[PDB]
Amino acid sequence: MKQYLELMQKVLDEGTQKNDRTGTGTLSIFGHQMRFNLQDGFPLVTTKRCHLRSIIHELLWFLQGDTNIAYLHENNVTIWDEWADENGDLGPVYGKQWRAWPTPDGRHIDQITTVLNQLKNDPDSRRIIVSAWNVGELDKMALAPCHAFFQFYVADGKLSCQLYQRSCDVFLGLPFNIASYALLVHMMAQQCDLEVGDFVWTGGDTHLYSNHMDQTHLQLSREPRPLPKLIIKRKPESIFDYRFEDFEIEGYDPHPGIKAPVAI
Amino acid sequence: MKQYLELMQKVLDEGTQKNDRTGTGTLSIFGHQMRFNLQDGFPLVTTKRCHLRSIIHELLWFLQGDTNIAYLHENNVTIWDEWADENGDLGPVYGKQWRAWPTPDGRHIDQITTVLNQLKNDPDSRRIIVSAWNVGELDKMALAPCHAFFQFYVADGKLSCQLYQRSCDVFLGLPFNIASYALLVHMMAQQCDLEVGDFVWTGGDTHLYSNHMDQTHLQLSREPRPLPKLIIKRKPESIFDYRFEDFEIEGYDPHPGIKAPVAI
Repeated sequence: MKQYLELMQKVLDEGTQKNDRTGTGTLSIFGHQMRFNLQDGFPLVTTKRCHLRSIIHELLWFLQGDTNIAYLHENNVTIWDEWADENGDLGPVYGKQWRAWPTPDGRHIDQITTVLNQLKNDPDSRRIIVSAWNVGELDKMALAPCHAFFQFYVADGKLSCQLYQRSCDVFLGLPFNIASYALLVHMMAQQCDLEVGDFVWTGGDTHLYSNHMDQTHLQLSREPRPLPKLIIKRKPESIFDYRFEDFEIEGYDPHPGIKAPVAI
Repeated sequence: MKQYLELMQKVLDEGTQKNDRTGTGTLSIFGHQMRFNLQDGFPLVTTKRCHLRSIIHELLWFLQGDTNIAYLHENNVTIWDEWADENGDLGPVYGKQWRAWPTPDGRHIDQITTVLNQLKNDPDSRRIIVSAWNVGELDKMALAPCHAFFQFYVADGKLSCQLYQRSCDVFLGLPFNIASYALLVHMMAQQCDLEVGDFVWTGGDTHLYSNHMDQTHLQLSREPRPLPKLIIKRKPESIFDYRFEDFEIEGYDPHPGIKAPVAI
């Protein structure tokens, strides 16, 4: 996509040499923002083929709130395997915070239900927020959330969403991160009888791994194709009742997939 | 400032009609970002005179962690009076979350100390964050934090900071919000033997009150003046030991102050 390739070129042009936790080098900038008007089309990178099978399953899994990988494994989705203990547990990552944020007085707060009813009843609200950044829970999480916080907004019958991503692997992570939140906006808008607005992406440490440079140069040589279209085949009775088969992408005509590795 | 006036013009040009909680109308956009290189100068709006007395005191107060207004009242700082109960209490707003975030297992987490030692010991970290968005505490707060979350970053000997502001009164609030976080970056950088980098400002619902339109038109007719310079007159032994008298702004040559009202 235009905004995505522009981001990539910026990191290349202006990124500073910066290592990660493992000592793996990157080029890095701090602070960036992009906006995707969801009525333009579904914001799935076209300059390489991006599979959403794992993304759809992960989102349904987040929404279900159980942080054991069993459901992912049921579906041969392996993207959390690296972090899971011998019982398939991750600690209180994403879904737990979304559906059951623990409080000092022993309650568990369902932020997704909170937001849904806020959007229905008080759409002007400036405090329609879901946070995964539960400070007292960070140590027990397999890792700290990269998608830390998101805020919704309603104007002119349209649902918008802004995501704060503290750390962004531009090559490997970002195409998927955009798709995941774009999907969630569509689902929430459907459930609230709203049209889709903008997905606003905001990054903290926004970086290209040095060992993704070959791939970055290749992808930059490619022209974006028309955005595809998201089809929700059925209207479920709630945000928690979506199924994998409910989602179809039409008119996706990507350039070929591009593999990129990780260090250990 | 250039970035600030550009923001104001954007809200004017592209903002949609949007009411607040009281029913007071605004023009609103969702999602914006600005970057202030702090080595350029201290980012205090020059197109109207902006007093920092209250801002400095409020920041020291945040850092002290006690959410009773007594210290503010000691100094005739009245900016929290509207929210405080008959005992001067606000509930677990800003300072409490910064210095003593309560956990389910009965601990209180000092996020400011956490960040300071992270900056000193692991400056590459992509998870150097302070959050005020404590979901289980929102109801007891006099109001939900507008400055929800901030992240720090270190590259090339320079400390940067990004603030996520869920709700922004562009006229009345924003000049002060920028100054407050800009000051904090200077203080933290001093304590970590770092230079100052960028202050990256990110907004959610970013709005101009309709009854600030006269003022907005006036301020837009004015040319920004050279940025002033922040002087820290003394190096305290820690981030918690700053005093009001430690701070001086030099070379501030603003256009005249512009009053703007609030509805009730």
